[PDB]
Amino acid sequence: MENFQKVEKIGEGTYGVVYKARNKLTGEVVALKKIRLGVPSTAIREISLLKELNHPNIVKLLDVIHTENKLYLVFEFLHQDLKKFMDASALTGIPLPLIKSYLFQLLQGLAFCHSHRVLHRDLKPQNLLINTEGAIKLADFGLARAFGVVTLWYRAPEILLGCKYYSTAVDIWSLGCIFAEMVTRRALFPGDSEIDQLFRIFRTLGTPDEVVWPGVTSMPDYKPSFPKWARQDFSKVVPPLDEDGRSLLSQMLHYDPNKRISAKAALAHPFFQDVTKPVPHLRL
Ligand SMILES: C[C@@H](O)[C@@H](C)Oc1nc(Nc2ccc([S@](=N)(=O)C3CC3)cc2)ncc1C(F)(F)F
Repeated sequence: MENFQKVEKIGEGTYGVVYKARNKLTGEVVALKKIRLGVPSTAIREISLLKELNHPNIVKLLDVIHTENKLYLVFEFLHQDLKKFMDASALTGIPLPLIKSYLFQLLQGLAFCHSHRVLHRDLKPQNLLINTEGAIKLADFGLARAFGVVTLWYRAPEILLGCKYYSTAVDIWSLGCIFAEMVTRRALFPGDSEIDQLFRIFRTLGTPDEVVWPGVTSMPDYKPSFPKWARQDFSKVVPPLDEDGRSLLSQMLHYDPNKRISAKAALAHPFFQDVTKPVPHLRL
């Protein structure tokens, strides 16, 4: 930490504060994450795992600094998060080819994490990072299980209904909501509490039953008393997404995590037949 000059705070989350910083020796510009708390021996090994987990679409973890009984993670710096890019692109929308590129690339990262049994668990526009060359990368995970107002908007229903051992399918759910948001320019499920989140999901997708989701009615926080809403058609939920986009989105948004599409199969969905890598117009 002596080795870095902080340039500016660029974020804050569950696990710490993030600064853009410069290596005082070598002039490298990095993102420096100070982990909020001795460090436990099992976060140390979980972090060692992450350092090896490298992929073009995963933010690179450069160095792990466990000194004076604090933890710092030194990451490559990316110049913009997708939340800011979405906000900046609100008048016209992000062009479809660019949405499709990003969704393709994020599935590719997720496919890689998931083959390694690593889950993100908290995907959101603020955790997705872009560059001037047209890449997008997932950031700020492995953190979730390594260590043990929060946004709920991208939370899978199994998590809101009290499932303790959830699967990679929670990340596909999240990425689904995000896809929809890029296309409509509105948040799909903008909840402000756990039950508001769950009921906004229930009014759009319909209240889940044993028919759409076997097991649902015995989950910890399921209540027979939940209201009964009817599902809406995706034609109403995500115009102007074409039928291929909607076909894919419905598969990412299946109630039953085991029916929900995997990242690897999503990469083969007909939606990505004509995928290309456009260059975004970034104002930095
Ligand atoms: C994942 C999450 O924590 C962001 C803050 O983290 C990271 N962020 C970046 N770059 C970054 C750059 C610009 C912006 S900005 N808000 O669009 C603009 C100043 C307003 C945001 C983030 N680079 C690496 C990381 C990471 F640490 F994850 F490696």
